Parts: sequence; C-alpha cells; structure tokens
Amino acid sequence: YNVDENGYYGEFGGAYIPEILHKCVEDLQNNYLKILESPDFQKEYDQLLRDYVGRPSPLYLAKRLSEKYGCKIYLKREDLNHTGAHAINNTIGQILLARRMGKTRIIAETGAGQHGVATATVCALMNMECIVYMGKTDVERQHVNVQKMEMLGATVVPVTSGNMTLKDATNEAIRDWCCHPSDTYYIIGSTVGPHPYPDMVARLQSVISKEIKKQLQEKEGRDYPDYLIACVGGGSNAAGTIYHYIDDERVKIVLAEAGGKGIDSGMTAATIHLGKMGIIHGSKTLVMQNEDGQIEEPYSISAGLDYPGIGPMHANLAKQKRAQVLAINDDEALNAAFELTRLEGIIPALESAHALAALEKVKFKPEDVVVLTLSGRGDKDMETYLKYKK
Amino acid sequence: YNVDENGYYGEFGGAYIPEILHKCVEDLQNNYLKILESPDFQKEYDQLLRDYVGRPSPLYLAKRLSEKYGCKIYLKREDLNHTGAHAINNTIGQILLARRMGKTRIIAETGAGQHGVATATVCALMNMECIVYMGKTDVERQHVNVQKMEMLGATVVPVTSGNMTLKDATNEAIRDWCCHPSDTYYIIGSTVGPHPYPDMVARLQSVISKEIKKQLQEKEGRDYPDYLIACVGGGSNAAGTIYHYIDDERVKIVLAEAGGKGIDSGMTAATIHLGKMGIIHGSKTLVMQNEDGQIEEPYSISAGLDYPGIGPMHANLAKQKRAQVLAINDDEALNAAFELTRLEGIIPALESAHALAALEKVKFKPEDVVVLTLSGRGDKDMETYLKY
Ligand SMILES: Cc1ncc(COP(=O)(O)O)c(/C=N/[C@H](Cc2c[nH]c3ccccc23)C(=O)O)c1O
Ligand SMILES: Cc1ncc(COP(=O)(O)O)c(/C=N/[C@H](Cc2c[nH]c3ccccc23)C(=O)O)c1O
Repeated sequence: YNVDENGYYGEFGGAYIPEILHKCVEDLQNNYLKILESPDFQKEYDQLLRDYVGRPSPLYLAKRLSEKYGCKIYLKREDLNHTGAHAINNTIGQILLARRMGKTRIIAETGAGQHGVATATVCALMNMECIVYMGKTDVERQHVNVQKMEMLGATVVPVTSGNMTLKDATNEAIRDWCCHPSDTYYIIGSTVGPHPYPDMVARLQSVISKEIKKQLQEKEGRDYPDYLIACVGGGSNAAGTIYHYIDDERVKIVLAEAGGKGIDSGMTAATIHLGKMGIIHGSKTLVMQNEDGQIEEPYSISAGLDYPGIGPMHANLAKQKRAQVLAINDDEALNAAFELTRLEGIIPALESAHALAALEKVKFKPEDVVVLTLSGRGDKDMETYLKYKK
Repeated sequence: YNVDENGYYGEFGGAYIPEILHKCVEDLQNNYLKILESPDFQKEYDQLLRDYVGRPSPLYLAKRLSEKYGCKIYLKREDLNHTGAHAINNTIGQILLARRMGKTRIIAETGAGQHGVATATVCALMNMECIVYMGKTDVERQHVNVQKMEMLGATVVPVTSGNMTLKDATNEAIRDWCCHPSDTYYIIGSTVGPHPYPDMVARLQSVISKEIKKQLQEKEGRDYPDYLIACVGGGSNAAGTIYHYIDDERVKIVLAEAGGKGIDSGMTAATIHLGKMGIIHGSKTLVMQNEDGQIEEPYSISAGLDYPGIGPMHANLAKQKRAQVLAINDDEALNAAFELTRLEGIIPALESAHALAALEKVKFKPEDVVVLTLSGRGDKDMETYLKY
C-alpha cells in the first residue's frame, strides 16, 4: 500500500501538471530518493531532528484517557516538537533537499499556519527567502501563527480566491511555482500534489512510526499496537504514523477527517465520504466536487483539515478497506479538545482533536493498545476554544 | 556553595515566617528530602519528565550565534518542554510531593504565566483544584498564558496590591497559604520563599545540569562548559543549570538580571546590583528597598524577571564572586530576541532573551564552550515583540 515506481498508490497519485513544470518536477522525481538516502542528507537530517526539533517525540500513556475508553491509549507527542506540530519534520527534510538542488527561493502554503511557521522557521535558520501563501479566512482564524511567521522574516501572502482556504493558498503557491521554476523550491505541506511530493512527505514523516516501533518495544514488549489513530487533512501526519505499519494487518488504522457541520450539511471536508475521482493540485485522487464538477469549497472549524482533496495514499487505503475513515464534526472535535485538556493537561490542536473525537466511535477491548498521534498543540486555537466555552 | 542542612546559602536563606506557618513549613522541611529521594517518587517523577514533559531537552549547537560571538554556543532547549518553559520541571515535582503529603488544594503565583500554566497543567492532569494568583499588570502583558490557565480549569485571581506584579501575587498566595494551612500545598514558582522551597526547586530543576553533563560529554568529550549563562528572576532555571556544576571552579557562571530602563534609572529589577540584605516572602536575601526599607516596586519589560528579590543561592553566589551578574535592559533583551529568531529560527521568551543579550557583554575566546539555558519560548511575548 506504499508507492509504486510511477508515483501511484493503486490508481491514485501521479503527476498531472502543465508543461512549464515538467522539467523541475522531473528533476525532483529521480533525485529526491537519491538525496533522501545519501549519508550526508541523513546525517544532517537526523542531527536537526534530534537537536533542533527535539526528536524522538515521547510516547505518553494517557492514564485518565485510558480509563475513560477502557483500554491503553498512548499519545505520540508531536505537539512537543519545535514549532508545536509534526510539520517541522517535513520542512527540515525539504529545506535540506531544496539546498542540495541549488534552489534559493522557498515558497509554501499553509492553512493552520503550522506548516507556514515550520517553513519560516527553517528558512530563517538557513537564511533563505521565504514566501508563505495563506487563505484570508485562515489568516484571520490562525493569527498567532501569522505573527510568528512575520517575526521569522517570512512574507505572508493573503489569498483572496475561492473561500480563501488551503486549496486556494495551494493554487497560488502553484502559480508562483510555475512562474519561477529556475530558482524556487516549493515546500508542499502535506502528502498531496504531484509525485514525488506524496511519497516524499510520507518518507520525511515516517520518522514518527520508526520511533513508535522502538518505544512500543520498550513499553509493551512488542513493536506494533492494535490501533493507529490520526486525523487527516491531506494525509501527512497519518502517513508518518502509519508508514512502517502500512502493510501489517495486525494493526488497524483509524483516520479522522473533518466533517465540519456534518457530511450532508453542505459544509464539510470529509473527502472520503464525499469525494469522487478528480485531479487536484497535480494529483489524481479523491476530491470533493460541486454541482458543476468544480473542486468544492470545503468547510471545517479546523484550518489544517479544511482541504477538499486527500493524499492519494489514503484514497487507496480507504478504497481497499485497509484503513477505516471517520467524519468528525466541529462539535465532536471541540469537546474532545476540552476532554484532553482536563484529563491529561494537554491542550491539542483543533486538527488533532478530530483524532481524539474518534475514540468515542471505536469498539475497544480491555487488552487493546492504541497509539494516537497528537499532531500539534492548541495554542493557535485558544480564541476558538474559549469562545466555545462561553 | 549548595544549601546547608539549615536551609542557608552562607548567610542567606532560612525561613522567616509568621508562627501560623511554622508547622506547615516544619512538615515541609524534613519531609521534602525523604519524599524526593523515595523510590516511588523518583520513578513517577522520571516517567513524567520523559513521557509527559519530553526530557531530555536537546542541547542545540547554534552555529550562527556561535559564528557571531566567535565561540561554540549551545542552547539548552527548555523552550521545547511541555508548556514551553522550565517551570513544568518544578510543578511536576511539587504536585507529586503535594499528593504524598496528602494535600488536596493547590495554589500558586505566576508573573510570566509560565509557572501558572505549568501548575494548572499538572493539576488538570492529576484531577486537583488549582488557584493561581497573578498580578493584574501581568494578566494583561501575558494574556496568552491566562487563556491557557482558564481552559485548564484553574481560577486565575488578579492581584492589584503594590504595582500588581510578581511580588504582590506572591504576597496574595502566601496570605492564602496562612489562611488555609491544613489542606493546601503552595507550589512556589522560583527558588525563593522559606526553606525548603529554594533547595526543593533547585533540586527539581537540577535535571537540567544533569542532562548538560552527559550531552556535553557526547558532543565535546568533556562534561563541563567554560561558561553557563542563564537569566534570573528569582533564580530557578539558573539554579537548575548550575546545580551539578556549582562547586566546579572550571565553569564560569554568568547570570543576567533585569535592568529595566537601566540600573541607575528609577525602574529596574537588578537585585544583585541594587538590593540590600533583607527579607522577602520568608527568605533572607538581597532585595530592592527604598530609603525607608520597604520593598521597592521593581520594573521590567519581562513579567518573569520582574521581582525585587532574588533566590538565596544567587545572593550567596554573587556575594562570594562565584557568579558574575549582569543587569540587562529592556531594549538589549528585545534585540537579542530578534537576533535569535533571525539566526536560529527560535523565538525565545523575553526572560530568556536577557540571557541572550549577555552574550554581547562577555569577551569569548575561540576555544570557549558556552551553554546558555533557553528557559522558554516566546509565544507569550509576541504582542510585545511586534510593538517593538
Ligand atoms: C497540528 C496539525 N495537525 C494536523 C494537520 C493536518 O495535516 P495532515 O493531514 O497533512 O497531517 C495540520 C495541518 N497543517 C497545515 C495543513 C496543510 C498545509 N498544506 C496542506 C495541503 C493539503 C491539506 C492540508 C495542508 C498547515 O499548518 O498549513 C496541523 O497543523
Ligand atoms: C520562560 C522563563 N524564563 C525565566 C524565568 C525567570 O524565572 P527563574 O528566575 O525562576 O528561572 C521565567 C519566570 N517565570 C515566572 C517567574 C516566577 C514565578 N514565581 C516567581 C517568584 C519569584 C521570581 C520569579 C517568579 C512565571 O511563569 O510565573 C520564565 O517563565
């Protein structure tokens, strides 16, 4: 269920792009693995993960949370990463690749602002020009992260097309990318876009499941859990979380996508529940489509889940029934965020709370071992959490 | 240079309290150490540091900083800890102690909001009632921490005494403690207050120096740096950073206190520079005083450094010349924060930025190995940073 030699996961994936990018995408294909696997990349990569990011991220037995659901739940604490989310695993990896390929101008899209902060973070470290596209809606709702990016010296470009969300910021980044093939590297923020971006970002996040294996070995005497649970906007934290377990049928995979106001409300981002075959941002995958077959304007309270497409990996997983996918609504997420706060003293990202909310919908046995990926911390969503509390 | 059996660092320290606290403190002294050393404690303590907090925190070689000062500078990244600061090392320890003393009501003071969030955090975790006193000036300067405390289920009590800063929040907590002796445990937020709070908190923070010795051994082939650099409000992140180095004369210690608008200006927190022998919150230490002998109202841009006292360990250390203490002014701290942000992609707390600014004030040789403790991340100070 991992990628094939042509960029495909079953029938989903590939690279579907105008000729203007054919050259630089082709360079990226058939160099990215050479670079990822070189001893130089892997040393500097691993050194920055350890000293800069603070990997490995803990695997934490959440005791009161385990008592509520009548089983053993561990949280993979990506929320403790430098910059507060899993995104930084990806930006560190991609910036090292970008430099190996001689690129000098860095762009990215962001919804939650975690990928934007993680991109401005590594660009300041490296002293490289940073431009971050962000939907206007998102710059309002995730303003703490816009501030961080501006202090880090990045240029934040509000995007005013569509409903001004991730798909739109991505559209703008892609337009930027098209005008600047020579000098610009595009740090895509999820397991989305043209091959090799899905597999690349999956590889860079795989460190998550590499650690889980070792940490479960220490704690449980076996290297596999009964369940992996992760939210999914485009697929990147889930991918990392499942990479080294993707084919291992002892491990059940539960993914939580954003149901918004409910999958039938006309306001949602439940791509698996609602999507049809399309091309989105250079990938042939499942995507929400409106009544004239346009890519649909999605909704979610969560900026990082609010994307109408899904990575081709998860399109495939879902289609094959290797992974079960749940639509989780705004309210369910909000309540699960308040849940982890009072139970474990951890304020989660609204994104990650979609994953937490899924614990209500699964029939656990007492001997079950669950690993849920806490993809980030909720500092960004405090205004929203406190509004909800009133 | 470490505490003696009486709770003194040379002439500083002790417990100078009203008689109403004599017994809680007595109970606290001469159980604290037995609990800290107990296996049950050390096992639960160590498991939460590793799994909940994310220790060991990395020791990060900051190449661009190092270039700019012409030496090797490592940042001890307490900013990466659960809650974003060193305080969680303290609150984890104290809450466990509190539960083993059979206490059920937890109170605390906070200025920067970090110690307040760390307290609210561990009280949420443990299913316990949590009250945090915070100065009114501070509830506004550091409002992102107030929001976190609220959602964690803690009662944030604004204090409007004095100039509504740490000292006043601290007076209010102590008054709560007196008034509720049987049932309440008081999680003090720095190496301050009556014995054994200063030593206890130093010990909980000592985890920092413990990691630095092993991490320097792996990175440099020796267990000790030429310089340790840390900011001090009351002195806990500092104490932690130096605890296992405190008698090692090969290691230079540089402590950065808050100069505010400047030491000779009216408006400062430069206790080592300005303070006089006195008593604050039950500790005999150096403290700022007016011409009367009243406790002088301090000022600093940084809430967590804005304290007219200092821990007894550092009064002793400064007095005996074991530690060099620099007063860093507001603007110096702000520029150093922006410097780290730009050079290493790390936004420090304004507090920790006082330590960063001290890098300007020391002449380093190229063979120097510096460890500076990055006590916190600066999400709380983003409004201040962009005003500037
Ligand atoms: C804390 C946190 N958890 C989970 C997610 C969900 O993303 P995933 O499915 O890739 O694991 C995000 C998204 N972060 C965004 C999301 C994002 C960037 N580019 C995208 C392309 C498609 C879908 C989502 C995105 C950001 O900070 O920007 C996040 O910040
Ligand atoms: C990130 C950060 N770095 C440094 C400091 C300085 O404190 P230290 O000298 O103890 O290492 C603080 C203070 N945080 C406060 C400070 C505080 C609480 N109670 C105190 C009593 C005396 C002096 C300072 C304090 C908080 O969040 O509340 C801090 O939050």
